Amino acid sequence: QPVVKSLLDSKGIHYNQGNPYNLLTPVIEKVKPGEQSFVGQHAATGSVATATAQIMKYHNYPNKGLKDYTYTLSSNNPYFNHPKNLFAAISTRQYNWNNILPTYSGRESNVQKMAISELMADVGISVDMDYGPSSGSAGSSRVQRALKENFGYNQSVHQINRGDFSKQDWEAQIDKELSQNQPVYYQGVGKVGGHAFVIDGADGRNFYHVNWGWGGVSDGFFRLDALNPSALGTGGGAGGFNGYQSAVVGIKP
Repeated sequence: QPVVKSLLDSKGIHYNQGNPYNLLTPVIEKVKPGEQSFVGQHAATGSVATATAQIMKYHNYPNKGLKDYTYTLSSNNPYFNHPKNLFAAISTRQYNWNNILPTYSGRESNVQKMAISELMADVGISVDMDYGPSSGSAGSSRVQRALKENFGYNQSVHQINRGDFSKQDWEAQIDKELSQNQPVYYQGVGKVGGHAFVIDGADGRNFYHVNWGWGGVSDGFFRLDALNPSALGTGGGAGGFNGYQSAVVGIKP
């Protein structure tokens, strides 16, 4: 296995889901029974969204959105009535990759914050992101689909299922992407949805550079036997976080 440095790091790409990244997510209007009130709360972008958007930042491909998108909020979302239609004017987006900073500290101006915030909203949207205080999306099917549909990434964008591949041929799909310094959108699905993160490097030992969807927890190498989030406690489907493990590889124009 060849060694690969962190592509996201080589681009000072450090994203989040609540910081100025969720400054454009849809606002919550209802409360979940068995939880606190989240109305008026800026929903999150979603790991899946942030995993893709980071790779979207790594390539800053569409300077303008490629195609308008549209999805109806999930009937499981306890944050809005339900027949809620979300719409991203992506086809009419202005992706200023110079304002969509690769790393936000939450103290930058609003202009650059508006940049990444819309990307996450466009991405989280393009991936039917569930928008609540926590944002759960589907993952690859959404990313690999939105990646080429709304952002038009090279057709090389596709989805693979770790559950259906052999660890060896599975890491091959990743390193191959890393061989060309091309990060991978990865995600281990379970009950809450597909938890995603970005692979942007390798250490020569079946280990890749991963950008979990959290702040600074297990950020560093990827996992081969435990593809779960170190900081559990997301939605209400905790427990067993490997129902559908898959990866989106080949994210580039």
